This record gives sequence, structure tokens and C-alpha cells, in this order.
Amino acid sequence: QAKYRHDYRAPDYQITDIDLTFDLDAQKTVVTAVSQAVRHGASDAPLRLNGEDLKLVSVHINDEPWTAWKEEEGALVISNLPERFTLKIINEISPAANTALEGLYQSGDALCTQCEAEGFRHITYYLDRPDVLARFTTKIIADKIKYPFLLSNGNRVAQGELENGRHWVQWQDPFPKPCYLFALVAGDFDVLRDTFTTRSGREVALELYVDRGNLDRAPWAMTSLKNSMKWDEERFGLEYDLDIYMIVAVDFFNMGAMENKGLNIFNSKYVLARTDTATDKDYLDIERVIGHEYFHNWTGNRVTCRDWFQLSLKEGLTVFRDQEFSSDLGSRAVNRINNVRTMRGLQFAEDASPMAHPIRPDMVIEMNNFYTLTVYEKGAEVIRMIHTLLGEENFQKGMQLYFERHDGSAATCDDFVQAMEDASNVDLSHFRRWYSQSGTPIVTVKDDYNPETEQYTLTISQRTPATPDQAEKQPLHIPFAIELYDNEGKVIPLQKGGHPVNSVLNVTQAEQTFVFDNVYFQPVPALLCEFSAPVKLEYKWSDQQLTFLMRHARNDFSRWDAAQSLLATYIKLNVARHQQGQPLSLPVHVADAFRAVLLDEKIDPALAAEILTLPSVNEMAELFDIIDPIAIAEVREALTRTLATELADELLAIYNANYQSEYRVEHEDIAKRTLRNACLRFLAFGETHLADVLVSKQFHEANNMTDALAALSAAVAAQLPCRDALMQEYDDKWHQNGLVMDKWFILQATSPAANVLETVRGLLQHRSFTMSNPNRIRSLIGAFAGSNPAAFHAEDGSGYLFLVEMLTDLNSRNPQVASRLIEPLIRLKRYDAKRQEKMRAALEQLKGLENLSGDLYEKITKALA
Ligand SMILES: [Zn+2]
Repeated sequence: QAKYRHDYRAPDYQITDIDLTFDLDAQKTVVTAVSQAVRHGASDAPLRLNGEDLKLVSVHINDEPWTAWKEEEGALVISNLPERFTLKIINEISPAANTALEGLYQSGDALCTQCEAEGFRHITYYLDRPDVLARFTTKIIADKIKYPFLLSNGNRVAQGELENGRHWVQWQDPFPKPCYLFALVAGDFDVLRDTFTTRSGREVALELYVDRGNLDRAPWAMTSLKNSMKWDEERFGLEYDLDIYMIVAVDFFNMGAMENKGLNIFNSKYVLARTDTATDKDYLDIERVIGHEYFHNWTGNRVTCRDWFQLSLKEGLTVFRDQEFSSDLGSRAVNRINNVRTMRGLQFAEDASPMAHPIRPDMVIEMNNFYTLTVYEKGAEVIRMIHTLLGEENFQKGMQLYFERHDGSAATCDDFVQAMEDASNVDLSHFRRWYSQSGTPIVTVKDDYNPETEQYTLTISQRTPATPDQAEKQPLHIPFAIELYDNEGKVIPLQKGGHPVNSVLNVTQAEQTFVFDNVYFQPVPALLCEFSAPVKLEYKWSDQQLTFLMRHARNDFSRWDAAQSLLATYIKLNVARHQQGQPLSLPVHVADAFRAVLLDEKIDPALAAEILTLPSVNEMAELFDIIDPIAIAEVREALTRTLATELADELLAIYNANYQSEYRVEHEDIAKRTLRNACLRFLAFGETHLADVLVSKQFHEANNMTDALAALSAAVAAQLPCRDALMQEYDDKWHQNGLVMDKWFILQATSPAANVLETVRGLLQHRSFTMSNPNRIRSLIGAFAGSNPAAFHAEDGSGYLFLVEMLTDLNSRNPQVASRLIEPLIRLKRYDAKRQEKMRAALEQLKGLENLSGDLYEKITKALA
């Protein structure tokens, strides 16, 4: 049932225009689709239309009832057609019965759609493939009282009233598009309207639709949209191309958001915010996602994907764009740090799992299973490597050539690389292998300083371990950025033979040496600067080299990275000790390094905050071949407690110094607050009474949700006396707000308490929880299985049994959310034999489920192989 990239073949038929009519009703919606088709293939080829769960009413060709057709599994095959003709299909669908949230479905009282990857075929029989671009016109007919707003892509070109309290609106989107970009929304909303005038003077009407009563949480998203539009103009020279830009925030949505042309549909978590309900993180995430979907207007919509194996063509590039947007507007160092934590702690884990795949997949069973950390985040790292090799100027020339050549078409990853190569004259032939090879490369570095010749030599090797999907691995073109520092922290000019050498080394062979002369003093190297390539670095650092970099490295990312390498050594040491029943051991000079960060009056608070944020349990897991989740969790707490004790006075001093009476969603303020709360994490583990008072005080005195949640999280993390009271107070105050309660469910699910599973199971009956909402599911069940590996991997196997129960429900209800939740279970080979046995048993139980979804089937099969 798997489909392969190498089987791509141009369509036998194209549809150039489609006129849709929806007679809307939650129980029974009637769809009438009139398509203008043109044959491109053999004259005897039948037209094969994709369709899922549709009730066919009639088929006409040029108004003639058609008798030469047959329905087969997932398709409508029409034979003996003319070269050009008008196809008319009438079918019925039932939005209310759509619990998978794919196609046209119900979200609360509203009706909305999600068509990517292949959801449009759940609406009508069509050429549901992205290389078929048609001009859409959409007429919507519905009850006026229940659905006063009827929206689709483009501009409103017609509207009217009908008998029996019904009305209609017709939309026209002039830009040809693949059907995955089709969108329809119907319902009653509050609307925030604003305007943005492009650089050339185009006035764009901005409209943000939210559920009634949510207007007080819409301004930030609107502000972010305008910021996104302005930034794309300034940085990429791109302007919006339509007259209106609509965004609809819905409560039931499997994805974070969707870039439907001129009518984006967003999961409300990435839209709604006000100071008492949203944290600094929420604000920055809303900025990131609003920008992301907007950036897709060019990288995804004006230039789309030829086939789904090319998904990264738009996702990797658009993620790169949203990272550059966030970085330009805020702290580049903090953004880079956050994105590298995601790569090392989450994406590396995926590349080391049964689901490993190159950013451009070669084999797919269920395409929705490929909207991954790999396709998105590693995809962006690959785009960033191109940027690193070309430089901003040539990168932009590449973007320009890409649009000149492919604007208005469906392209491939190769087309993009070719545009970059042609515009810059930089050979990316070898570089292309990054698109075809899965797994994380390991770069080993050995060095030598020769005082006799004053030369520094780097011997660099690379290798990518085989993965389940590929037995063959080859060397890649790895941009390896370096910087050399003398004893005083000054940069040593890179040169050889009297000629300067670029700091970005081209590591293209299995092994090679790089010689630098005129190195008058033994240098301390900064390697893989700014995480120049998505690889694991193996270099025999001395603790002093690392603390030296923490104090002298020019780029703040290097300082944080050095601290990570320093901590890695001792996290590994102490996990081994834990398995031997021994307590934490840490050399004095290590605690000294963090004390120095706290007392450094010149360091950016933004950087200090990240250095003082210990790697997560998932980040820590990637430092080990075989994961011991319990040892990792206990060591993380022990490390927190030790630093809390050794730095008690300094932590409190910095906590107080960064107090801010005014709350501002401004980067300098966010940095100080992030630092203050980073200190709070440690202070929560100080003398019980002292910690309990400090934490309870912040929760009650907080004038924003960032500080309130930080305090609540600390109470849970340290199991402080005030915990139960604060948690109940939060529940009583916010139970009616799902997005706010999600933070609470996450805290319950990731609690270090011994009875966490019992609590989580009980919360399935909580008034704020429901299996019908993906956000609730992910915040409670997903957080438990994926963010509390220590509890999920309880030795008795209770965690696996719980997940099996939940997946048994979700497999039938919502396969996509079920597939997101099964990920922790497919990582079984990273655990001990006893755990593997229990996890395999759990997977075998799921494998035998009646009506097993393709989504789960694909992952279960790979995990059990
Ligand atoms: Zn995207």
C-alpha cells in the first residue's frame, strides 16, 4: 500500500477550473462540482478521481448523464472521454460525523475544512494531487442564523438571499491552486478587522475570525500578521498578492495552522492571547506560526509541491523563514538555541527511530505521517546550510531565480537546489545528498598544534550510521564553521600559505585535514559554530576549554553550546552513578562556571537564562545509546538540587534583580523575565519553607500568566507544600478555558509525583477534558507519554497499557492524533530488554485492532520489524 517517489508520473488529465457549490448542513451537505478538464495523456486513458467516504449522486459529462464509469476502492474511474470536457459531480458528505477532522467537519457550532495532504477527496471526487492546479469559484448556501459568515478562498464576487431563512455567498480565487489549499468556513464569529498597505501601495483588508467572546484575545495575532507582512517585504522583497487576508481561529484542528490561500485556518492555540491567559512563549509561538502560514503564501502557494514527497520544499523553507522572522525581530541567539534544542533532543531521536526518513521521503503509506520534525525542522537546517554556503546576497538571488522560474507552478526540491546553484554559481551537486539520506551524521574532530611550525591542524571525519530505511550511507557536504581563540579570547585570523581561509570548512570526505598557519599561540577552538550543520560533534573537550568558551566565545550561541557540552559529561557520569546506586558527583569548577554566568554583569540576560535552563529529559536521552528514563529524570532533579544549594544566594540575588513591575511583551523584558524564572526553577528546590513561600508568593502576586505558570510549574516540580492549593485555585479560576487548562494538564501529566498515572487516568473525567479535542488529548495523554518518559516507562508497564487503551479509542476517532501519540511507543529499541518486551506486546495488541488506521499501521509495522 506504500507509494514511492520514483513512481511519479505526470497526470493523464488536468482540471483548469472548478466551480463548487455547497448546500451546507451539519448532517447532510450536498456538493456540486463542475470541473473543466483537459486530457494530457493517452487518448484511451480513463479519468481516475480520488474519493473517500462520499455518497455519489450523479455524474455528467457536458451535461450528459454518464454511463461509462465505475466506483472502486477510493476512486471513481470514468472512461471514454473527449479531449476537453466539463465534468459535473454531485455527492453528499456528513460534516457532523467527521471525527477525524479531515475534509469538511464540525468545530463546535462552526463548519470548517482541512484539506492537506489528501482531505479534499473527502469532500468530492477530484484529482487530489498537488500538481493539478485549478482556478476555484466557491458558492456556499446555508442557514443564515446558524451560519451568518460563509467564507472561502479569494474575493466575494456574488451574494444573495433565499427563502426559508437561507443565504449564499460566492467566492473567486484567481490564483490556480492544488486542492489541498482549498478552504471553507461557515459560522457565527466576532471579527477583528484591520488593514496593511504593501510597499507598492496595495491596501489589504485583514480579517481575523474568532468565536464570539474572543475579541479580547485577537489583537496580538493581528499585530503579528502585520509584522509578518512587513518583514517578508523587507527581508525577502515579497508582497501579498490579494485584496483580503482572512484567518479563522478554530477550537478543533489537528494541525497547528494551515496556509489555505487568503483564508488561513488556525488552531486557536496559535491565535488567542491576552496577558492573563498566555505566556511569553505563547506570544512568541503565535508570532512564529502567524508568520509561518503567511510566508507560505510564496513558499508553498505561489510555488507549490509537484508531489507530496516534495513536502520539505515548502515546509523546510517556510520554517527557515519563520525562524529568520523570529530571529530578526527578537533575539537571534535565543531562537538559534531553542531550535538547536529541538533538533538535538527531538529530531535526532526521530532520525534514530524506525520512522527515520530523509527530508525528501522515498516511501510513504500515509502522507499525514510525514509532517515531521525531519521534514520541517531538519528541512530548515538544510535550507540554512545552503544559506551558510551561499551567504545572504546569493541566497536571495537564489530565491529570486526560484520564483522567476517556478511562480505559478508545482515544483520539486531539486528545482529549488538548482535555482540556488545557478544563481550563486556554488556547486551543490554533492550537497543534494542531504535530501536523499536519512540519519544524523557524526563528525569526529581531532586536532594538533605544532609550535615548531606555528600551525594548527584539524583532522575531521564523518559517518552516518545505517538506519532501518537505508543500508547504504555516503559522506555529505557538511558546512563546518569554526573560530580560533588565543589565550586572551581574541579571534585568531584563519589563513594558510599567505591566503585567508573561510571559517566555513567544506567537510566533504570521510576524512580530511585542514591546516592553518600563522597560529602564534595554541588556540581554543569553537567548533560547528551556530550549529552550522545538523550533526553530532565528537571532540575531546577539556572542561577548561569549555568554560573558556563560555566566557570568551564571540557568538552567544557558542557560549550556550559550550555549557551544553560541559553538562553532557556530567549528566552521563551521574546517570551511570544512579544505576550503581550512587549520589550525584560534580567537580567544583563546574558549579563555578554557572556561578560566573549568574554574576556576569555584562552577559545578555537572554543568554544567561538559556544557560541556566538545564536540558530536558528528552534532550538528555539523546546522550545515551540505551535510555534509562528513570535515571535521567532523577539525575535531572539531583543536578537541579545541587546547583540550587551551591548557588542559593546568587540565584536569589538575580531573581530579585530582574523583578519587573510592568508586564511587556518586548524582548528585553522577556529576557529578564526568562532569567528570573530560570532562577526560580532552582530556588524551588531550596529550603522547603523558604521555597514554598517564594513560589506561592509569585503565583499570587503575578500580574501575567508567564510568572503565574512559572510559579505553578515550580510547585509541581519540587512537590512543594503549596502545590495542591495552587493547582486547585488554577482549576477553579480557569476550568472554562481550554487553552489555559492545557498548561495545567501538562503539569499534571509531567508531575514527578509517584501517583502521576492514577492522577492522569482520573483526569480523563475532568470537566475541562474531552477525547473529542486534539489539544486536550495532546496536553494530557500526549504529555504523559512523550514528556514524562520516566512515568511512561514505569517498570510495571502501566504506562504502555494506558497508552494502548487511549490509542484503541483514537485509532477509530481521530487517526492523526492517534499517530502523534503512538510515537513514544515506537522508540522501544532504545530501551532495555524488559521494556522492549512490554512495548512490543503493546504494539502487537494495536496491530490486531479491528479497522486499524493506515496512520497507525505504518508506524506499528516499522516498530515491530
Ligand atoms: Zn508550513
